[PDB]
Amino acid sequence: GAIREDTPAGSVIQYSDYEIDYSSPFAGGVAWIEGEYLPAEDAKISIFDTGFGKSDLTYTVAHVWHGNIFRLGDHLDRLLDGARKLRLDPGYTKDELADITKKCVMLSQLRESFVNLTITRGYGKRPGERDLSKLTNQVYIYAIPYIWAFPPEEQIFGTTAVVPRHVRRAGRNTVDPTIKNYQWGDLTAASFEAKDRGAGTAILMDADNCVAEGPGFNVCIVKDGKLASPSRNALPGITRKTVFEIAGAMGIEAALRDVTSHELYDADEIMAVTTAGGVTPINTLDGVPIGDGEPGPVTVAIRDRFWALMDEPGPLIEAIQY
Amino acid sequence: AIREDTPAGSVIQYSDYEIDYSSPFAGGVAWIEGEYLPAEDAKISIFDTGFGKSDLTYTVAHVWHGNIFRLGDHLDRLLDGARKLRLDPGYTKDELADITKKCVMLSQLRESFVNLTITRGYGKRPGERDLSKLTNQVYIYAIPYIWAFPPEEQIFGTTAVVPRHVRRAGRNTVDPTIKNYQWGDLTAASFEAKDRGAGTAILMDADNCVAEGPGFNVCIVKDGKLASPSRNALPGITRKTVFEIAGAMGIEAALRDVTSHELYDADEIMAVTTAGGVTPINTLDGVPIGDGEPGPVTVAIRDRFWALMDEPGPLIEAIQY
Amino acid sequence: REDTPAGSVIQYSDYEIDYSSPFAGGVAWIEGEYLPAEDAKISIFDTGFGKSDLTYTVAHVWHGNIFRLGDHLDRLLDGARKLRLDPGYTKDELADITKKCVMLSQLRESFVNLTITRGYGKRPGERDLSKLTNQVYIYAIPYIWAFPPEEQIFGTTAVVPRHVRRAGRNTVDPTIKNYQWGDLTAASFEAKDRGAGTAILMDADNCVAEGPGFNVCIVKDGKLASPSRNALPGITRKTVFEIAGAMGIEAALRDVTSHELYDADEIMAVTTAGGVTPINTLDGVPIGDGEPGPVTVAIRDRFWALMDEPGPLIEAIQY
Amino acid sequence: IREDTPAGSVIQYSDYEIDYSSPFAGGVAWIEGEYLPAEDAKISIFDTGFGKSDLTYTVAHVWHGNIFRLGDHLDRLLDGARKLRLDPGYTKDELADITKKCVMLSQLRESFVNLTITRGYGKRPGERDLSKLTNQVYIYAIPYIWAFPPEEQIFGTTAVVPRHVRRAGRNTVDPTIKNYQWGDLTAASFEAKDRGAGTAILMDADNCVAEGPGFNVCIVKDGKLASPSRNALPGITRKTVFEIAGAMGIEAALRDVTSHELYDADEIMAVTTAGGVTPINTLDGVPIGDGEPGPVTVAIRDRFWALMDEPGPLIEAIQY
Ligand SMILES: O=C(CO)[C@@H](O)[C@H](O)[C@H](O)CO
Ligand SMILES: O=C(CO)[C@@H](O)[C@H](O)[C@H](O)CO
Ligand SMILES: O=C(CO)[C@@H](O)[C@H](O)[C@H](O)CO
Ligand SMILES: O=C(CO)[C@@H](O)[C@H](O)[C@H](O)CO
Repeated sequence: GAIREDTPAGSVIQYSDYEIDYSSPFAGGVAWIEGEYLPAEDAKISIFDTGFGKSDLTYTVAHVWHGNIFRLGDHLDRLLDGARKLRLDPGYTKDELADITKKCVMLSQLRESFVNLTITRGYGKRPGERDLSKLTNQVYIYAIPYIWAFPPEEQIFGTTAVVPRHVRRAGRNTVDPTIKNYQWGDLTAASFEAKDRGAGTAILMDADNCVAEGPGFNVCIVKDGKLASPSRNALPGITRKTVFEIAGAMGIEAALRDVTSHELYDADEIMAVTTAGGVTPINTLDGVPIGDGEPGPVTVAIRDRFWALMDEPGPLIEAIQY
Repeated sequence: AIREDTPAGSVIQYSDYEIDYSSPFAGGVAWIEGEYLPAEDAKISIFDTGFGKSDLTYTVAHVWHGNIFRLGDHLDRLLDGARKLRLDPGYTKDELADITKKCVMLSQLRESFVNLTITRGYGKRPGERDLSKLTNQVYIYAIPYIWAFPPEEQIFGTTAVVPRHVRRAGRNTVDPTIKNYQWGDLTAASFEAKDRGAGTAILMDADNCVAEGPGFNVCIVKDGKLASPSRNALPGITRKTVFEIAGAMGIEAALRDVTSHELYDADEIMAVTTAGGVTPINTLDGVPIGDGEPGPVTVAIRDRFWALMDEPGPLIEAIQY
Repeated sequence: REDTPAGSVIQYSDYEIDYSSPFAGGVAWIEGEYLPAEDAKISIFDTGFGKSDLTYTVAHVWHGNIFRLGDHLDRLLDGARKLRLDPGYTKDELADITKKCVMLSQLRESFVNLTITRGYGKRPGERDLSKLTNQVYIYAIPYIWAFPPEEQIFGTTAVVPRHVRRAGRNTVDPTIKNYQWGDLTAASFEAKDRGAGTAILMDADNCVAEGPGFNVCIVKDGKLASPSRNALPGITRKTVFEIAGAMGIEAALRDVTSHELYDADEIMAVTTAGGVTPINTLDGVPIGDGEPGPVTVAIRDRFWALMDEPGPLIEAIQY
Repeated sequence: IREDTPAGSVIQYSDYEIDYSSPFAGGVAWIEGEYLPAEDAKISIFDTGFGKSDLTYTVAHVWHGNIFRLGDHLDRLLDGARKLRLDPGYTKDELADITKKCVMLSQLRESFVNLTITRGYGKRPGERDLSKLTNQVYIYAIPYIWAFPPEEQIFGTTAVVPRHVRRAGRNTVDPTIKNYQWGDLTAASFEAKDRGAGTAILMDADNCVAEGPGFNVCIVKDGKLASPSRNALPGITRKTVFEIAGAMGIEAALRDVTSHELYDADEIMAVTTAGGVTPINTLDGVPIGDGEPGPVTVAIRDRFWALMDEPGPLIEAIQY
């Protein structure tokens, strides 16, 4: 399996130059399942894990770029906070999960990597146990080659979006988007609608015609040199957190607030932000260019800064010891 | 256990039989990636997007006294939803039926919970995102009978609350009209019902119409007529059976919007699901429905439902063990 | 009167009004008195104003015939019951006063409004509902078109709002006819801004609700459907379903999803104020061939014929 | 006119005599450019402010002869009118002059004051073109209206969350622009009355607190104040409450308040022009804290009433 793919020449996005030693069976991808390190290709879970049958779980995703894992501490904090709200117990400390995660990456030998930690309600002594008190919660962790929500070419030159005609985001009182979850029924439906409409992605609205988020990303808009991102029906994203910190360092006002359907359509810039590929300019909405139809200046400034962070020793990154 | 206690003399009784545990299939079978496995060995790829995106549909049938109930109706529903999700099981209705009946026959269970699941599946590499590159998977299993409500509550009734904090996901979000594993709202509602000391929750939709419950449809009776939600609810096969029973009894039955006012004013409320049948709901938010005991229409339909499992006819098929 | 298309099924009556009557052209009945429409005034302290605490119905008169007045009175009084309003008159008394307004107006084509408000007490600013006297206001004025005659015959255009949805049955309930048009007014402004004839609003689950002053019906594969939930139970819709049945056309009150609206073979607006309006395009996309559909035309032409045919649906005003 | 208030409480009507030889005594409306006695105030049945409730308004109170925050009221009224494409055809200063004259002619020292801007009517009844409708301004000053009785202001009221009704969302009948469209509020009030409660607190579509029938809701938890930011009127009483909270060193946030946070609150209060700050002792029959007015609610309520007598920029004495 490829550990690299093309990125625009000279751009802020470049994979590491290195060779993996495939004499190790862990080379290229690792999972940690029921306390054992496995080749990613061998990684299997009980079909009776209620994380399958009820999607009764939470998770987080972190990236590794140039051998640096990005904000793992913040990822573990959000994961464990969510698990606590779901009455889940990983049975491992934050530092224990940090060491297991870093070991997955190290065994993979991947310098660019998509890293998942999942906590499930789990399974009991026999299949089809339904008393939560009898289910042993499971931790599953994996590190695999880098995943792009949008290809490198779109990270640099922009993607396109539609607002679905047929779908809205599940609200915080249904399948709660503020706890990261695998329940993508609405997100999958929106993505199918964007693909059918020839667009790169979908931006979903909440029940009150406020911007929610997209399938695997938060949305930020810029209007009159100010940045806004949805406060209610949206994951509290760590990329969004990073974007707000960059904006403050640049003297750009950044508010978490309701962004109405009016404000989305009237935006000077629209961007997608996510762990899986960073900051994506959205050049077009429902076939209408935003600004001049190319990546906006705040979006370009913040994106370029984001990728620079992956090479600057400091609290946001930790070097994997390969 | 292949059995649990049921109220003595009640319409609910497990079969009296011995399983041969020399078979590694005894008590539980799964069919995964084209192979029959002991249930305890049944594992799937972590990279199946049926896990990472819950991108799948399923159905559940029951086996009672060695008889599988409305399997053809379950496969029709399963395959119709799969077509709506752009999934392809890569097996015919008849092929899935044979594989399903073989899982039960190998389990040796006369009372069984039978699941068929169709997932978007996995590509050649973990982290394939391109749907055209994902090979859809079928997983089938037959395990001991599962009760959405204990047998004691099937006969004596359960208690319900309407969540203060949760609503059922709408058909335009995580669509409840296609059976799915995305129980975020249903799990939250169950925890609230448990926190309040109730047997279960009845969730409303965005317009304060009844949706359904965690693993069941709701039916009400008012002035001798039955009604069940049409919009934000699974089209249940137990509900289908209940409407047929009602028809045969001369009782009008409508699939329609049931408002919050109508739920609270109901003469009777009942839960209906594959996993345990027809459950009387005695109280709603601590207020007795009728006299706070199983209603007369509910009892008549529940008892008729169980009688169907022993009557030769087109709704049942005997597993040939 | 105003222009209608030459030779079409819509034609005003040929007659002259005697303007020696101060009632000629418009009559209201307010606080037990018939008045010229030009003089019809209500107390500002009617809570029908300050809380929009009221229901109403609208009937039309065409060629001197009032259409389904009994059904209109039934619907008005049923909603007034749900609102705990009491008009303090019987159905037959209201029917007599209604026909008298039309007669005094001399209008052969007329828009007829019956409103029941929560009313006012002895003191402005009375808030105790038990101390408010409910009020009945009735008027008959020249015919009002939700769509012009030209659009009745040749069709209009619609958009689905980007920014607005219909209030649900559990908020400001559309199943009880009301003056609370905040959403409908926002949707109409959005359609105007977007160069469209009108708006079709969605409910919270992306099911068709209705439009600003009309129900929506679709045709798909020769079958008619109209929303069952977040929509007024229209008397034009009731008529359309009776016409469809008599034509051998299957007609269902059910949820119509956003998918089914956009995929429809035909779309129509139905309302008392102008009848059955073909909708040629939705968000700029032609419905069928972008001209009034065959079911829509058959039902619209039948609807206008019902106005002139003696029977239970019509009663001739005695002028 | 006055009614009983609790003896020695922070709420007391003025002691004074109206001269009823003026026909304006006790109540005045300003309709179609004419000052009228309230009893004679009538509007065209064809104003689309009636038939479409196509209007906005605001309500100010007069207490001890002082009108409270009229400029804020006028700013909020006119901002909402611009959003509705309404034009009063009067300046903020002209509307202020007309408002204060209604109060002066009424002789009321305690008054409920309404300013309404409607889409209006055309030359013909039933005119269908908005561009041909002349927008109307209607203003009145009448005796003080209480959302909750003085006894409840001092000793607290009770509330329920409706089983059957929710607040209309900002994308339907928008609660962020003051309106007469009370269909949900009226239904909620009927359900509270059926359940024997003082009032209803409505939720939005996501089970966040919206507001009540004529008031904003504020909660206190762990000594901090919160009030809904989305589906709720931007109240001037709420604005005052937040200024009073800041002055007292009490953290106050406009934010989503979940249904969890409402039921878990240490204090709940109703805030509105028509009676001020009302303690809510009980929710769905369960005591909030000890089932008596909470300490933050009492300190803010008493401060709010003291404001009506302190010379300062929030009040203007009516020159009778
Ligand atoms: O592209 C995606 C979806 O795959 C990213 O948003 C990321 O993967 C998410 O964290 C989990 O899938
Ligand atoms: O997981 C379950 C069992 O709890 C459900 O999928 C199943 O449908 C059952 O019919 C209701 O419990
Ligand atoms: O039938 C009606 C009654 O309201 C509406 O269609 C009418 O057109 C509206 O009152 C004016 O637009
Ligand atoms: O300001 C208010 C809110 O109280 C008034 O709009 C209302 O008419 C009356 O108080 C409600 O009963």
